[PDB]
Amino acid sequence: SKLDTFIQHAVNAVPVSGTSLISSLYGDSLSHRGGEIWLGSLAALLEGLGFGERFVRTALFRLNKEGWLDVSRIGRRSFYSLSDKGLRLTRRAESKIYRAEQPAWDGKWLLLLSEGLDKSTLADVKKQLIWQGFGALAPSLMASPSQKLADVQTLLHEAGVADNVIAFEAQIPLALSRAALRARVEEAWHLTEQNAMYETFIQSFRPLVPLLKEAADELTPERAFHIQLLLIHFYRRVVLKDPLLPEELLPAHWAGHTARQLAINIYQRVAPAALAFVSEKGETSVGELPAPGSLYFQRFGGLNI
Amino acid sequence: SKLDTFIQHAVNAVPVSGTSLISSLYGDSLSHRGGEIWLGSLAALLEGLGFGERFVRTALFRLNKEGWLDVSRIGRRSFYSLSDKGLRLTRRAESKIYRAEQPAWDGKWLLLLSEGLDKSTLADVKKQLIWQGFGALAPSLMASPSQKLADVQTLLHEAGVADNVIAFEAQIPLALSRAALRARVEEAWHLTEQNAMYETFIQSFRPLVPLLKEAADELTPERAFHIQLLLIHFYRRVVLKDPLLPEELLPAHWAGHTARQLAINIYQRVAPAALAFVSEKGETSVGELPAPGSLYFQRFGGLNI
Repeated sequence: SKLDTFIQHAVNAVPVSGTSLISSLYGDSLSHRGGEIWLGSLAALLEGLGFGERFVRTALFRLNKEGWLDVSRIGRRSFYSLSDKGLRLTRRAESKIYRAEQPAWDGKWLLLLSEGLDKSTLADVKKQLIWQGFGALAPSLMASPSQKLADVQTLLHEAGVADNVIAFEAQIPLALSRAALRARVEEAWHLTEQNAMYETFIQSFRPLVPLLKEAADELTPERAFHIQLLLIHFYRRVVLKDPLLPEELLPAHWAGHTARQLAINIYQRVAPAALAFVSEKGETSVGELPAPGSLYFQRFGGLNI
Repeated sequence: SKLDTFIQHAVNAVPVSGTSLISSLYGDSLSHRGGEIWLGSLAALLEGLGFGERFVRTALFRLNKEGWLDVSRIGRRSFYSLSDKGLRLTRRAESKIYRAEQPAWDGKWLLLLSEGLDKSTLADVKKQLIWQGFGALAPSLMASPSQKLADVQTLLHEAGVADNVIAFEAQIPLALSRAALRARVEEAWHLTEQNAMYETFIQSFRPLVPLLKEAADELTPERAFHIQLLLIHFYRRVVLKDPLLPEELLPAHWAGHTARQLAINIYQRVAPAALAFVSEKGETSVGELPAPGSLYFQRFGGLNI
């Protein structure tokens, strides 16, 4: 069938990190269901995509070593759960991925000038801020229209640059001609790269919509779960790299909304059967997984189940 | 008399530019008295300083070629007058030199970013902004705590880059980041160099305070004028390079305040007799120099004449 052909091609299109895929699985399918599952369940969930047990074991071991998953050996079974760090990262990504969306923008920026320390600690703190969503408006000026001082105070202090950084709360009183600024942000945040990523995503998953409509009845729980996992995994790859700047600052043909709409359209079609597969396969030390909590159904502004 | 010795030492310490000296004389002594004088008057006004006719004539010729002075041959006399441009530039310089006080600060900043430009447009617009009072707070980043955007828009579009300039109105919210700011400001405006210039000026002219007290009656109009001209010439040399930053951004060991009061204390003492000397020697195309207008008497917050 064409659904399997789509699934197999999607899984083989790019090298897939086991740690990354299993993170996607936890974030999407398990975080509203207790965050814990048997290694054996994960193997059964990924077997039909061609991932064998040793691949799953190695990914889980690495995710524990990175501090993302805790593990409990109970009886003769190993159970892996989101660690405290994994929980905070998962909740953080949840806001960006499942998304209603932007609060309205107050027009205020935070600008950071990092000088009075020579430029080797500088690059360290530069990227630390970049990973937080800041763009390099200049080789010493970091900027974000979304973050505020509260979100970087802690980072600055035990980077050891707390009062070696000048912070500005700035506003721009011009709205007739942004052309030069908007260009600045586009290259500062590599928005052309980001749009291309959104746009590879759209081309990759657009054929799934007619396929799901054609094979609605042949969509088994396992195939629904594999589609959902691959969809959200590759969507999460693009969206988490998105600085999520206000619309006013984006290029005129931002594919991100189309990518989002497509993700939601596929997600709603496969989620009911996919939940059933996780329910069928998932086990903890006390048996069946919990039902998804209410936050699960609030994803994407509301799931029509 | 030690006054004559002071005058001779001051004028012979360093080469004196004729164009710069004559600009000082016009700006200080003639801009409120019709802006015009006979070449012969200038020669008589500067003779006692050791400057001869060729020095004066050559300087006037250059000031005309630069567009600072117009020249008239009327009868058999040459008259040099502030050009329309020269008058405008003199008034601008006067606001800084005779300023009645450092402006009060609201704490607000203006930040300017460029791009889509060359060498020539970059260094060019950087050129005007620097003399306009802006500092390169960071590479590619110009800043001023005092100016407008409105005060630079005529300048910016006249350069043809208004489409490539990003403007920010900025603020610093908590006084904990201020040490770093004062350090950055020091290098952006080279305040250590500026302060050293002020200290040289103070060291050169502080001895006049006791001398003028001692020889108060022995001060003739010519010597009062030569003192005033040398004082204002060397003071404007330093102060016109001063960005005149708010008090908050300068050290507690800032010599600019000492320099200004010293200039004022000497200026108030010699200005009446120096004015008498200029009236005695000055001749215009319509005869005598006019009396100084009221703006003259508002200098330094008010002249005690």
